[PDB]
Amino acid sequence: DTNIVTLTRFVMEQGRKARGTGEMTQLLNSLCTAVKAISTAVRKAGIAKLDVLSNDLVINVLKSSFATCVLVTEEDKNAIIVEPEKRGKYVVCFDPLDGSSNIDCLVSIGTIFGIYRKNSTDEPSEKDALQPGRNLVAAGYALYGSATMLVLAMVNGVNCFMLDPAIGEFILVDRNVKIKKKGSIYSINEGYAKEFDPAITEYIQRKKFPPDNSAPYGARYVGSMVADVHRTLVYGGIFMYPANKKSPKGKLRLLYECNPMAYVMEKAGGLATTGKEAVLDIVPTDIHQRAPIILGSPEDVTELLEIYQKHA
Amino acid sequence: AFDTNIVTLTRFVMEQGRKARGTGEMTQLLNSLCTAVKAISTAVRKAGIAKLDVLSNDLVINVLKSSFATCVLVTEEDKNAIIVEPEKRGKYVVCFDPLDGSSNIDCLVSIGTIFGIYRKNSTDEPSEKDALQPGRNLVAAGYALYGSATMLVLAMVNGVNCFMLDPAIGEFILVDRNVKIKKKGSIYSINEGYAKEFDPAITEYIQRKKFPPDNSAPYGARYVGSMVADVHRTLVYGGIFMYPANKKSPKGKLRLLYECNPMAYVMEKAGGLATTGKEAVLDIVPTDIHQRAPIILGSPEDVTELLEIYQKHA
Amino acid sequence: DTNIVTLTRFVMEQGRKARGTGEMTQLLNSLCTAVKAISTAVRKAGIAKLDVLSNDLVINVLKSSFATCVLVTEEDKNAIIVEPEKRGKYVVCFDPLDGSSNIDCLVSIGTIFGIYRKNSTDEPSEKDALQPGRNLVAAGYALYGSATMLVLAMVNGVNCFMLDPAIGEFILVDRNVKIKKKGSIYSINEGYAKEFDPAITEYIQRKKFPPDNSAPYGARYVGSMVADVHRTLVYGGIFMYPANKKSPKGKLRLLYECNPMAYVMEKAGGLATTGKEAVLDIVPTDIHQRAPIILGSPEDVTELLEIYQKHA
Amino acid sequence: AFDTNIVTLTRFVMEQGRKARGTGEMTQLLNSLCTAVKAISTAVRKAGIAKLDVLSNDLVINVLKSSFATCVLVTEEDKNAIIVEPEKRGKYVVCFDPLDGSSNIDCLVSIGTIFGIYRKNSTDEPSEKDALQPGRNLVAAGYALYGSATMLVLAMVNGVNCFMLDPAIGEFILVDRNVKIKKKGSIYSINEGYAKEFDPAITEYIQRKKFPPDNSAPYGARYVGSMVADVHRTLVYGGIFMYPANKKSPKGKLRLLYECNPMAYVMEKAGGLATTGKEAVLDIVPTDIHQRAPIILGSPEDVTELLEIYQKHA
Ligand SMILES: O=P(O)(O)OC[C@@H]1O[C@H](COP(=O)(O)O)[C@@H](O)[C@@H]1O
Ligand SMILES: O=P(O)(O)OC[C@@H]1O[C@H](COP(=O)(O)O)[C@@H](O)[C@@H]1O
Ligand SMILES: O=P(O)(O)OC[C@@H]1O[C@H](COP(=O)(O)O)[C@@H](O)[C@@H]1O
Ligand SMILES: O=P(O)(O)OC[C@@H]1O[C@H](COP(=O)(O)O)[C@@H](O)[C@@H]1O
Ligand SMILES: [Mg+2]
Ligand SMILES: [Mg+2]
Ligand SMILES: [Mg+2]
Ligand SMILES: [Mg+2]
Repeated sequence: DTNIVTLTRFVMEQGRKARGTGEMTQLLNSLCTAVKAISTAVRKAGIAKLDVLSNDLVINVLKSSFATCVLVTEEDKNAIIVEPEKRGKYVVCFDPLDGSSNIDCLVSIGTIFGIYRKNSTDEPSEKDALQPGRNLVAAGYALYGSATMLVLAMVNGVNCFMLDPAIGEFILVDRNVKIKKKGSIYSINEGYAKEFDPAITEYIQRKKFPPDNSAPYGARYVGSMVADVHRTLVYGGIFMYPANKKSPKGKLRLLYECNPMAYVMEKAGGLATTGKEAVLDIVPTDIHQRAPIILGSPEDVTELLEIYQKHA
Repeated sequence: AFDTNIVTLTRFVMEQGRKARGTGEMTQLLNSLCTAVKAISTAVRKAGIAKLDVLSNDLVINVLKSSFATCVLVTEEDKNAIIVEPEKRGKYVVCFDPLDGSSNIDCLVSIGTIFGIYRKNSTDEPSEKDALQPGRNLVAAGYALYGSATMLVLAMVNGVNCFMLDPAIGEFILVDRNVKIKKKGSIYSINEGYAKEFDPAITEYIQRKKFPPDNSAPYGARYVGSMVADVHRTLVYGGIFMYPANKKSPKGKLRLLYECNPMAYVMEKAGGLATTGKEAVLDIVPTDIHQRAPIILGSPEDVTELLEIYQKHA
Repeated sequence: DTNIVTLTRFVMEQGRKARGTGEMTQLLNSLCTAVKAISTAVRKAGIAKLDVLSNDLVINVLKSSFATCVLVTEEDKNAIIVEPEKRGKYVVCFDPLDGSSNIDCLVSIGTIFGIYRKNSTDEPSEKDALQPGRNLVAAGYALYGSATMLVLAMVNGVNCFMLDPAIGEFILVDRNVKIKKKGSIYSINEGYAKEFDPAITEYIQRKKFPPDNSAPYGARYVGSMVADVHRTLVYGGIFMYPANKKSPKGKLRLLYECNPMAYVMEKAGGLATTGKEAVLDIVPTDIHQRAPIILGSPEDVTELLEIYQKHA
Repeated sequence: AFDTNIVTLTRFVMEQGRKARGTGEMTQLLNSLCTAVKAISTAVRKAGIAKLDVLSNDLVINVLKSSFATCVLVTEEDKNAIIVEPEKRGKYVVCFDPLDGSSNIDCLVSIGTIFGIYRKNSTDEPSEKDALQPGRNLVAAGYALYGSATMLVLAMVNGVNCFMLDPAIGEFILVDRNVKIKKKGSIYSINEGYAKEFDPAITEYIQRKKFPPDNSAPYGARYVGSMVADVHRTLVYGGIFMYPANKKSPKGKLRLLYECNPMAYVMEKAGGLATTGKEAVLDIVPTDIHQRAPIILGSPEDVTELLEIYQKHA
């Protein structure tokens, strides 16, 4: 296409409307180099650990962007502070490859990222990262499956870009993704059925055997959060990884799995809660803390929230 | 970097047929299918920037006819069997589903091409009767998975070998030789949204997986919603995949000739079982080319565990 | 490679040292999208004019960069003035695909570009483009052959970047290309032998039948300027498209063939002359004017210049 | 977009051999060479980010042996002919230059793989004598050009057909069928740096091209410096390519079996001539596998014009 709207062109025209300095546009450009290199890695991870390579890649592209200052990783015990010479205004919380272990089974996987603005005047620190997802200025994920898709939520909307592997560019294919109000699928690991707390268990039963003599929901569960959430966004439904006695505080980490997705969901008109509060309004105390998460089409998450407080 | 001794699928099937006194035909047929799979991998990968199953159908059909190795072809997109024109005939029957789950591309779930090849057992004019052979008589069967990578998994008389598309040279490269499934698995795959209508055998097996009597950890649940996806997962990691019958689909959903039987043959050659609940899928005699069948496949002990539950429920 | 120096990372670190605004870095990034799309086009221009597509591509990526204001093309009669809303500080003179007609024969071909800074305060105009190549702030070419190579000359040096088609990125492979002083090849279309002016003709004879009983020069001539010049830069030699009675003012255009190459050559320690003056010191009056050009390793161009004024 | 009726090289050679009662061998051999060409195209394209001719040699040799279609192989990188082991033998002789002009990669000039395939004419044990056949006895011959695109040009008994690598599906696609060269050309290709030592026949032809007696426009000069480059140019656009002898290379530079003869056979099947100046290259009897020969090929009238100059100079 002769005037292809690339992710660069898209982000660039939006930063220009803020009368900014281009650090966002630098950032997402670097992150895109990481994403292409990792898609290429996963498309041949078989012909002859991987998440370590993936991680050193994302840190390097992000430091060299001259746009970050604190970086928090799935893979790193502490926050990494960008050297003064390369420091810039943003904080990035990211998981470089959620569920790497799934590549043997060829399950679609992805990089999840969340970006905050450091607001304080003192030295870069983990505190800058300990912010509520409600204050993210941008977020999204790149999914490596049949095709590589980068979905990006900013103040203006949720947009989806596809990698064109010929020209090595992410091209804009869906503008202002809005989720369906009510959907027909429920995504959850039912093999934890005995560990679930009452509200979930009533809702599972309500969807399988619908009290209103309507259609039972379809069950789906890829087993990798990006695959499941992306399907929930494009098709509608509910996705849950609730607390259970094995994972009492949930399992997905708040700063780099839950808050990114929750932000993408809510920006598309979806909702995202823990059962007791909005995921995005949780204030983190540890950069690696977990959350219960339930997200998806609005009426569905709500139906569940009623069962939660018709049980409180 | 740049390997000199590359084992491509063509080189490996060639080293099979040659020692068994091949004719050059299996390889002609298979190299044709590989072009079709490459061509479908790419369009799927650019799907959203560019029906795809109709085009796939036409493609798979044209590359197959041109192999000079086919005579009858069955497709899920074609009512009647296609009999290849005389000039291009050869001895095999290829039953195939060109693009499994094509509904799911929008949500970027891995989908696949499934195929079964029979050898014609008659001195006659090709007709769809030649396709109506049971699973046990398959010469080769396999699938192509369009996922984070493109995997072709061929199962033929000695075993199952996985291949992966090297997108640089455009070749399927041998990555796993002589595969064998785990014996006992830890994953069960079934659409529990249909839970209100399952037969009581299934209903107990699922609850046994969830709430184990003998205080084991429950089995995990996984269900991508694309048969190829869930089968490959079942083959590499083990477990059990169940698409049993429910009254709303009274004799199952999955079609016997080009979906159930290819998977059943790939499973059994890896040491798994594939049954409908009553009999081995591979011994059902096909009566209509688009006939349907319930299928349960997976790790031998898990299949068997569900069978004992079926036996005590009859 | 986990910390790949991409053309973006290279240009970005250099603009940062000027305390600039990033328009250069925007520019070369957009130009790179054009170059990848055209390499992809040429790598299948056969499976089933092209230079028209190539041109609309380069103009579009360049306007959307918010970094240009006058664009001069091989293919356009007049200079194109960037709309106010997308205007920026640079001028780009470019040939989107020198020798397109050579793709039938599979001769390596390329995009040549030259960038000036508009220095005046008045409205953008062709005058801003009518500058001497000596004042280019950057220049180079992308070559589409066996591999796609972008060679870029800036105030700091000549560097060569190769496109890695897996990750869709130009990677830095040669830093500070310096040309050889004296080389062993002479590149010229000898089928014009009767049309050549005396100095050339003495020099051709001196290289074939060397008076010092030394080795005769090897002749080479691909027939596409980028192929020939790139070889001259990497291997050393002399390349000439002199004036001849068919082409009395030369044939290559000054603003988008000769001045870019001349600038790349001189920045690598090469020289580039018309026989009477340095190509880069010529002051253009028409944006589509031609020049005689003779460029290559220094001692060789000089040897020829002595024959020119041992004939003046 | 996404074509359903893709004519790949495998499909086209298959439609040749089948009507002529093939054995499945030419196609086995050729599909092997295509993998080698794909693998060499990519490494060349990433050459500067990554000897390449040694690896190419090994690659071409392993893919060829595995075709079950070869018995003797001659390479410019190997002194003696390689005789394929018994298990993998078949009827053909492939003489090949794995990476012509590999010196030139640094300067990013298009280079190529050249190959000739003979059919063994003896009931004997394979030996390099089987390779010492003259050009006229070639069954198929061609080249692969690694340029702005990857072009494979196969010449076989009926004509020459160009194919182009579609980097998406990784297949060589038929783009020009039944090629024929122009009869009179306008380009002569020769390294005039060697001008001090050419034989007087050449010296007049070049001056006739430059300074035409009959007041035509002079011929243009073009010389890439890679034989494949200049040959393909000569085939598609016409003209004459001359690598004659000079005393400093007294019997020419280009080796007869795997460079001169493949080009000579591709030229003649397109209606061009290839001579040394005295005789047609295709009738010289090879005596050493690495023997050399002068070659002049190109458009029939231009070749002939230089020959009349050779006849009146003897
Ligand atoms: O191992 P990661 O990188 O944390 O990702 C795995 C995650 O963990 C979930 C699977 O957990 P269960 O098997 O407990 O459902 C996936 O859906 C998520 O991607
Ligand atoms: O209809 P298709 O193209 O066969 O794809 C969907 C199929 O239907 C199954 C899932 O259906 P449910 O939603 O009934 O589980 C998949 O395993 C199969 O691929
Ligand atoms: O047609 P373009 O795009 O101007 O490019 C052709 C140029 O013209 C030269 C060829 O001219 P001659 O055949 O006169 O040497 C090439 O070297 C140059 O690339
Ligand atoms: O030595 P190679 O690998 O055969 O490559 C260079 C060869 O040598 C010829 C050019 O040599 P000159 O410099 O003598 O013209 C080319 O046509 C041939 O490819
Ligand atoms: Mg994770
Ligand atoms: Mg199907
Ligand atoms: Mg030009
Ligand atoms: Mg050679």
